Amino acid sequence: MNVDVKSRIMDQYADWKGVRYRLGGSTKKGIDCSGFVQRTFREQFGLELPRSTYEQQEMGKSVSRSNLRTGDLVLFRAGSTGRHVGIYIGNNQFVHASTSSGVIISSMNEPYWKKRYNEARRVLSRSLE
Repeated sequence: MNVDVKSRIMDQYADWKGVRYRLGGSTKKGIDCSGFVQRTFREQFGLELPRSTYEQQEMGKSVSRSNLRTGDLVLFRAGSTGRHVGIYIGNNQFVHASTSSGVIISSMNEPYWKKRYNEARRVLSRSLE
């Protein structure tokens, strides 16, 4: 019955399943990558996330394939926004807002995202008091 990270991420996603991609104007009529990750953490985990990816990436320190965290923020090389971000849920799969299809769960095994994956950054503090 523990407050599981992936559980809460999917729990939040259950509300935004099918929403289209819109930069900045975060709502059920459209939401972007930074908008979606913002929403997820702000109302589920209660984390203070900003509005743009360039700000998001500086909220957490970077890691490699070995140090990936559940709920980690993975940055992708996307010319449309410069920096795209997705919520790493496990192995290579992550939930985010895709430009066309909308908010979905993609995989780093897919050639497009495999070359897109630049680095990962944990905005969640693993240590607690």
